[PDB]
Amino acid sequence: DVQPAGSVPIPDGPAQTWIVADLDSGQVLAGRDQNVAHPPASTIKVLLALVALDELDLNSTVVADVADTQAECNCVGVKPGRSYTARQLLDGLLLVSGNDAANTLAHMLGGQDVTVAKMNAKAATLGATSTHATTPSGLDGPGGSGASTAHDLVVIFRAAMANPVFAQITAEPSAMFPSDNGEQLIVNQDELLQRYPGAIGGKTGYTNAARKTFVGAAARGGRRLVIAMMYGLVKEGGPTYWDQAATLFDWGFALNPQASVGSL
Repeated sequence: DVQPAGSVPIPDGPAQTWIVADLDSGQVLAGRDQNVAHPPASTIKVLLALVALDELDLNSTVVADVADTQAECNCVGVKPGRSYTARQLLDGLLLVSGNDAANTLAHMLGGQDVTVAKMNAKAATLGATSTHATTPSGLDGPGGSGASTAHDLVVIFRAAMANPVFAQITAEPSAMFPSDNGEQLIVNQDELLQRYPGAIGGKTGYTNAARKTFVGAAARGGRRLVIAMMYGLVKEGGPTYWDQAATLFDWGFALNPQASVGSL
């Protein structure tokens, strides 16, 4: 790791790369291999959300087709021939990591290939130049597993948090999603919201190639932090990803505000 001289040693955790940064100033407080590329898994859905929020009206609708509904789970439950709003799909995308929601948003954005090109273009405008999406969902695609870095993930999340709708959604405990029998309540799978006072958003991910990933943010004592963690596996009786995230936030909030190791 790299952390400021004299600071409290950062406890070991499952994440093999990670970064702790200030959401507002862009100061980097600490990092471990924060520029090393690994597959992002579902954390890349945040990048899809940015594109969707830029281009799509929240109340515009799409009729899902069969192709939209054929990716492996997680699924929010998109059904072919049914109508959904961009907002509904974004809730599905961000609360339950719905791959069907991702593919249906990609449908609204002009298709899979076009959506991936738009995501990569968006990463470039943000200076996230170590990021390459291959699918809208973060699933392995024909182009491979894709790539991001802990640094790029917080850069992307920082941009997303600036959007008031994104900030609202990522922090919602629940949302209503269309079903046959009307509407089904879906719950936010981000347990940091429930376990860590001051958490304001987050997105988890897993694939075999990515292992566990996470990006998210919290606010305490007037400061707002953003962290990302990549390429990790939880060992029996070891810290979980939720544990290490809380440990990193706690460490960051306790840090002398003048201390830093670099900037975004």
